[PDB]
Amino acid sequence: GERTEDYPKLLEYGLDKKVAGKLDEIYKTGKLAHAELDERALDALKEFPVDGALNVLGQFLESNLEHVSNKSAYLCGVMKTYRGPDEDKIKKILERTGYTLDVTTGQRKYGGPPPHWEGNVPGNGCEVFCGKIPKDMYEDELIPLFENCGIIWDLRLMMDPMTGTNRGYAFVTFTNREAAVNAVRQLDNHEIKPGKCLKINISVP
Amino acid sequence: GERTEDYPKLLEYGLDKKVAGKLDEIYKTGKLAHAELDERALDALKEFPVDGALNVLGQFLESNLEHVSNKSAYLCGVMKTYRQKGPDEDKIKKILERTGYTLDVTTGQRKYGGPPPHWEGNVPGNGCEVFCGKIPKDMYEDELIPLFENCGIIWDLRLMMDPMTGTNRGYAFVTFTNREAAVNAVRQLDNHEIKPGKCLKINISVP
Repeated sequence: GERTEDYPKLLEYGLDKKVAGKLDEIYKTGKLAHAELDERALDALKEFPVDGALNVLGQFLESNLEHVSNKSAYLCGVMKTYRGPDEDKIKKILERTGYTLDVTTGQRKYGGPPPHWEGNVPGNGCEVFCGKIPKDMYEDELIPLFENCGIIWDLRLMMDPMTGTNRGYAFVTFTNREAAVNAVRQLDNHEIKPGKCLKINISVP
Repeated sequence: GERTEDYPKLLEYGLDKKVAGKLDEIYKTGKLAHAELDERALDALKEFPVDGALNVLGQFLESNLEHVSNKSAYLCGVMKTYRQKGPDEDKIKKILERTGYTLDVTTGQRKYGGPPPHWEGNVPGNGCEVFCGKIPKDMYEDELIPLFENCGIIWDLRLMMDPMTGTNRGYAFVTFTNREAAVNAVRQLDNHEIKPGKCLKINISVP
């Protein structure tokens, strides 16, 4: 295909030809729209060393952007840093619970709130910390694990915007305190992977 | 031992002394309070022959009254049945604790959730419900709930009961929070051998 209508706009703005061509490729993919890239974001991109900019746009184009409700703010997140899971397991999980999945540069959030949730959030009394998570793991394996403890209100897997893997920990909020305590009691020191034991702590002792 | 302060109140109401005696004995056990039974239930009891009234009270005494919110309606249910056992409570306690769901027991039904805690908006409805048949008559929701929990999120579960026997009628309805879960339950659990030689019959409520 030919260049998009916004290609010469990028060039006029003073972007390096190579950087402008890469961003335009992103435009034609549909990952991003030119109408949602502010002059601030373009300036930041312009301030990048050329091969730096190419890598950032390269990482953006070659990343799983499914369930990313804000592609623009995501790219900006990638830029600040430089400055996925089994899709069919995920699909089946989201279908059967109806829960939202939202991915940002530093987090993959499952639910929070669940569909049709009434009243206040459970809070931190119903929340547990889950540390020492194997970096290769995602919520497709974490969610079924914690579902046995009770009803997940949310699950937030913290992500490394650079490495692409998780930061090795997550928070899980259940709909009540007893489920949280249940998770601590039964899943602390759980060998989720050969040689890899999780660390589960109640957020509010 | 001595009789409760509600014993003479029963006698004043015109209850046969023998019937009032047995009812007051039920009061003592804590399974029932005089405040719980309303006049409609007592009148129905008074119309009963003494031999009949005594056995209605006997069946009530022997009933699993755990999680029965409406004792009056339960007593009336036994009476209407006459003119014609339970879950592992440690399992139930754990389930109810981790989910926070209500459990309500009537003479003809054991109901889990419906609605769940903190449910806002539209009920899932019949489109998200499955029929579960050929349930072994000795099975209760302590075993049925963990089975259907793997399929999706249970909005409610209604195990139908035989007021005559106190065992189930061999079928239940399960409503999930969406239809994908319901369809999932049908696909994965139809003909599920829940006990050796006993396979469940799961049908979507709305084909």
